[PDB]
Amino acid sequence: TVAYIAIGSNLASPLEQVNAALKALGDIPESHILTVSSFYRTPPLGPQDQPDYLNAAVALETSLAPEELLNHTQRIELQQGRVRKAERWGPRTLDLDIMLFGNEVINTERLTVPHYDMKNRGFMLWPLFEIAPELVFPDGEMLRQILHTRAFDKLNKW
Ligand SMILES: Nc1ncnc2c1ncn2[C@@H]1O[C@H](COP(=O)(O)OP(=O)(O)OP(=O)(O)O)[C@@H](O)[C@H]1O
Ligand SMILES: C[C@@]1(CCc2ccccc2)Nc2nc(N)[nH]c(=O)c2N=C1CO
Ligand SMILES: [Mg+2]
Ligand SMILES: [Mg+2]
Repeated sequence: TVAYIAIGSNLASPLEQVNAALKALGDIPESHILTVSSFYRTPPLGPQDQPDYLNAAVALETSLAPEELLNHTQRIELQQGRVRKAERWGPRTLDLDIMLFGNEVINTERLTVPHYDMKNRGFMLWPLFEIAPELVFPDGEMLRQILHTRAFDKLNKW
């Protein structure tokens, strides 16, 4: 299956965090990276009192089930010092989100796919568009159309 993963980091040298994450992602069993987007430097969306983010997107081919892939992405986050609390949108060393998993629609307590807010986030959609410009969501909406329609500002590079 082809899964699209979003990467975010705004603490403890984001470039080192993301290069380390790419290596660890390549190490997941039964999986291999297909493509990596450019690295973008984005102002925080949501709480503004935190450093700018390094955001990227990766296409991964995997034969793991969606929740098994999650187990590995959460292990990598933890390995790189991610400590979550119920208070959610603060700074973090590493954030690995599953944006899409094949054409699956998943709605469980652990996993909501497509990512519940990705159509509202330019820092997820632009990097994704760079690696999969003709992508179509499970609901039939085209990625290119969402970007053209919403007029999201373009992103700067890291
Ligand atoms: N598509 C998904 N990718 C990653 N985690 C997900 C996904 N859907 C649901 N989750 C759940 O989200 C929680 C982790 O969210 P996290 O702390 O990293 O939030 P965040 O990424 O900082 O904020 P947001 O989810 O709004 O983008 C975990 O309980 C995980 O099970
Ligand atoms: C912290 C938040 C909050 C996202 C959010 C936006 C609006 C309402 C709720 C949450 N902001 C982010 N900003 C950038 N540039 N990049 C991020 O990766 C990013 N991620 C977020 C949480 O996942
Ligand atoms: Mg996350
Ligand atoms: Mg996130």
